[PDB]
Amino acid sequence: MIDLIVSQGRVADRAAWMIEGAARTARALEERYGLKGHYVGEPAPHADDDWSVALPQARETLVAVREAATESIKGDNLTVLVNNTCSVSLATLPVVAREHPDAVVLYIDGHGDFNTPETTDTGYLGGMVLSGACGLWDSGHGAGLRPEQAVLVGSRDIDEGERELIRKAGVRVIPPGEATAQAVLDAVKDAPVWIHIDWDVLEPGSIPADYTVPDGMLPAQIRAVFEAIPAERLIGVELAELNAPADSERAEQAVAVILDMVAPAFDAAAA
Ligand SMILES: [Mg+2]
Ligand SMILES: [Mn+2]
Ligand SMILES: [Mn+2]
Repeated sequence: MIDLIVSQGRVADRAAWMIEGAARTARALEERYGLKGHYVGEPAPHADDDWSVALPQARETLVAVREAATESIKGDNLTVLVNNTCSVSLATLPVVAREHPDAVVLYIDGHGDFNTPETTDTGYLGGMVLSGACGLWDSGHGAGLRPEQAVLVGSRDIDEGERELIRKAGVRVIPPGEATAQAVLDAVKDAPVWIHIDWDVLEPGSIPADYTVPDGMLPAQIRAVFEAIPAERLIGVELAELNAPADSERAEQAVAVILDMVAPAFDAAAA
């Protein structure tokens, strides 16, 4: 079975429509799979605040997501989190690492999200998520994910300083052109798997651009990963950072593509 948890509280959001994009994604999954999501948190406007301000503002939402994710992970369902921002995972990844200390996290993102308070150029909490879960800095929500068990998938054009933090910590990076389903399967070895996706991993627009080599990952590559992870080894999936307004045609088209990508894994868990 699938347990759907949806964040609707601000967690450092700097984009206007990621809370709405999460809501629309959750609605599409509810309709397709016959689920009702557990919605957590109260919306608030986006702002360009420092992580040191945004993080305590998000405490209530993050604690409530932690509690819901803990309950889902303790059972025997596929835990699906539809999150406004990657920063929600500061609460979920420590739970995953505690409950499944052998799990590999596939952190699928166009960015590394591996900055610390000392290295961030923008102050953005969302750029500090994977490093916080791995304990390079203290988010107040725990850590415990071993960097040797974290794999960045689809990341590219990483700042040279952040890239060396990643390398020093032992986090592997599989860029889009190397991120075939088999390359990802080979990186997880015999471990159970947690998948975290930031949609900025995807190549922008043009749908299939037949004569251009993409810089990002294509939807078919994401779908292939979901097809390749065995259902009995998939712990959970987080879907984050769809910036699409409510009631827009854009959100309708985006969620259709999302449903296509996740279907292999979600269909198997529903069955
Ligand atoms: Mg390789
Ligand atoms: Mn991200
Ligand atoms: Mn990103």
